[PDB]
Amino acid sequence: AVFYKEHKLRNDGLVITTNQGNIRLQFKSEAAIEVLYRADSKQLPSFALAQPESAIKAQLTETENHLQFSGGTLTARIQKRPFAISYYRDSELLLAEESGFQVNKINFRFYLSPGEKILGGGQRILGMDRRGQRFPLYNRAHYGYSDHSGQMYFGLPAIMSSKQYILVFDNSASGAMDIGKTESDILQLEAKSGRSAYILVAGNSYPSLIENFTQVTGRQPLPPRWALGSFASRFGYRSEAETRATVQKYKTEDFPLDTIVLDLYWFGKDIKGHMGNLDWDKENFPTPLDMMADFKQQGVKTVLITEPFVLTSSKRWDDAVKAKALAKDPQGQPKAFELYFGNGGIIDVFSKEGSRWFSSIYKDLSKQGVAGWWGDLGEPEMHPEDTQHAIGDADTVHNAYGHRWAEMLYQQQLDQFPELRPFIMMRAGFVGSQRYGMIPWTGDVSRTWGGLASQVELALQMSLLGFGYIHSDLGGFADGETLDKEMYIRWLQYGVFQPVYRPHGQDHIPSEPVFQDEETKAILRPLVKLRYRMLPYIYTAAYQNTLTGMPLMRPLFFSDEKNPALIDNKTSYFWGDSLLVTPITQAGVESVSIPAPKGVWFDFWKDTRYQTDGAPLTLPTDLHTIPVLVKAGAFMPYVPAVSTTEDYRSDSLEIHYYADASVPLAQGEIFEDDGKDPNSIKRNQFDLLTLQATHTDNQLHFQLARTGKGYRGMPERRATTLVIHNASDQYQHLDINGKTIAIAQADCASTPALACYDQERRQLQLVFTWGREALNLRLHK
Ligand SMILES: OC[C@H]1C[C@@H]2N[C@@H]2[C@@H](O)[C@@H]1O
Ligand SMILES: O=C([O-])C(=O)[O-]
Repeated sequence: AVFYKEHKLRNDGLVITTNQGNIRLQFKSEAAIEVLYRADSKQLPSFALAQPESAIKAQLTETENHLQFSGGTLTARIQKRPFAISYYRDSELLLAEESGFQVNKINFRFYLSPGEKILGGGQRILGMDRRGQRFPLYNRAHYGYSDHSGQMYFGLPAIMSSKQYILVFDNSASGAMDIGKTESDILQLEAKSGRSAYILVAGNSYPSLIENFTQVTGRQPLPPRWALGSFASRFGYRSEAETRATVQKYKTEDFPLDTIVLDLYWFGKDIKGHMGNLDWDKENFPTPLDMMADFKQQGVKTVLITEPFVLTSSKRWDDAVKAKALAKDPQGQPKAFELYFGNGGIIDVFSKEGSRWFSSIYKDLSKQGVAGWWGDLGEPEMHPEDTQHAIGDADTVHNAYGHRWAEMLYQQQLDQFPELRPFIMMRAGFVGSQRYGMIPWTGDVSRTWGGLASQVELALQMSLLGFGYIHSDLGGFADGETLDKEMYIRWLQYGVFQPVYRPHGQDHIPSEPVFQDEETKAILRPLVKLRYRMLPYIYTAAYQNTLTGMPLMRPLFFSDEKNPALIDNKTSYFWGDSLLVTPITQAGVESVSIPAPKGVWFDFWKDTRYQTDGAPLTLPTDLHTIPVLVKAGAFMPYVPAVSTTEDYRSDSLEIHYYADASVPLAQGEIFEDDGKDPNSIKRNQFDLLTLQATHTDNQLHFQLARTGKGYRGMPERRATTLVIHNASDQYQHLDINGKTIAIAQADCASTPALACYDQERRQLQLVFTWGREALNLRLHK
């Protein structure tokens, strides 16, 4: 039995007194509110909020039975007796407390509306709509998963509803979520301990909702462009020779390569007993400074794996103990416990001493030539209950360990290299870990079709709640005795159209594309080159992710917000605005049914035009591609393929525009900068190319422009080939900035024509110079 007693308005926050205690309500933006119960007491700080201290002017009004605390779009309605808070966008009911905060265990209970669909929980393989499911909030490995999981590496204490709110349980501790499983109409959140707070964020659309959420939880800083390149990875290169031979293999096989990744053999010859050395094993890596320098000469970066644990058998045990860097038992000694790798402790990233000790190690190695960082096992993979961290016990801090690990490493990399963008790849974090540049992958996936088939679900679930760069170990990671060639190819094809191109697997079967048979390479080589040719498209989606939270992969359901049933789809997704991709996730599939949104669509590979008023499209399949449709009105930008993003140039642009009269107005954007400067967006050191198409019955008009202050090495003038797909055969006239130019109707591929119509392909090609001044191209019948 809970009831209202008193309220004060302090700072700009609303403090309520019930018979149970104090509740602090602070709007963190016009559409987002932090609700802290037990506000009187001392508890862990927020982990989810980018600006935990902030609060903004809200309106407070009072009636007999209710309080009303309102920002821009979001209103908290506080019923007095019984005490229950509910949330409104306009006068639309988002979410109502049931019992709300219970208190002894932390417990929160809310009503679910009938028909409400609930995405969330981070990594699970349960179906996109998680309503009717119950699962723990306890990051934990799921080695060799395939087609089912209620508990994996990276849970999120958050949901997204079909009513277009996000709800965050801002709690770091061992806990659970029950999404109307136990009780049909109840969402319950629970933890053993930790902060008793939740955050509600509203939006008018899924994009707005995501913009609002990243506003208050954190925006991912634009990664270095090289993170969009080809990674060489396995578990693991055993030697400097083997690592050099793999970089060579990429060069001799003519596959693009930006980064080679070194797994745990860089610090010792065995899987067990060396973890915590954090230093080169010189018997097998005798000249690593030279190695890394030699790779940099070929435009190739080195990334090293690190882990939370220091083994008692490692060379750094005594020193970490001496420095007070490890977590302790309640008795005050270094806590040691038996991992797979052996007996060892865990570095306490929540302490001053642990942070400084660990940071200093990353500094030294980074100075030696390491460009980027991989942090494995941050669940933490093993985390005994009575381990003590500076700010709480293992069970209290568990779900925020990797988060703070990232924060630590990020801050360190920014301080060491303020003119570079950190690369931090990790397996486990918390809500908001994207603000530390976290790039997550979906752990030790099995080498099965089921492993592949689950990757879209996982990617979208993570993407929707802040992690644009979620990806998988391409080809699969765990077990297997012999390569499943077809599955491998399918996985590396999907790879091209997902955030991070990183094949990686246990080294009894080759993970890297350069080690595959002739047929496999002949299929993947042009697709990996394609990934580089598409860097303008991807890098611009990345820019929009830094700007607004918009994920690179978007779910089908974005296409129609009034059709909740689309939420179930996890087999087709949008890569950027323009490409609807359907990965093939079983052997020998001969055709697919694609649930294309109403409109006009083109086969990306074959240029076939399709119109649909709702009905799905059947496309055939081949082994050389996977089905990808382009939306009418798309501008697809390309540059020439390079071996490494270090050699990237946009001097030459090739842009393909998919025309259809069904789209009378279309826009595209290309975001160019130096690909490395972390301040480029803030300081406007960029070149933002825009393209606007206007398509009427008798005319097709393109307006081209550039904004921003540019950057060092930016081309003043780009040679631009614009290819118009599905172009009318009736255009008599082109003018470029008012100057008339004849359109040739033959030999388009075989003269240096400025404008040429290919009648057999229905493509009109325009070649021109795109300088800093605005440009209009007008086609007319
Ligand atoms: O470091 C060895 C191995 C085990 C952990 N699953 C991660 C994986 O990426 C890594 O390759
Ligand atoms: O306008 C068009 O595209 C046509 O008529 O071909």
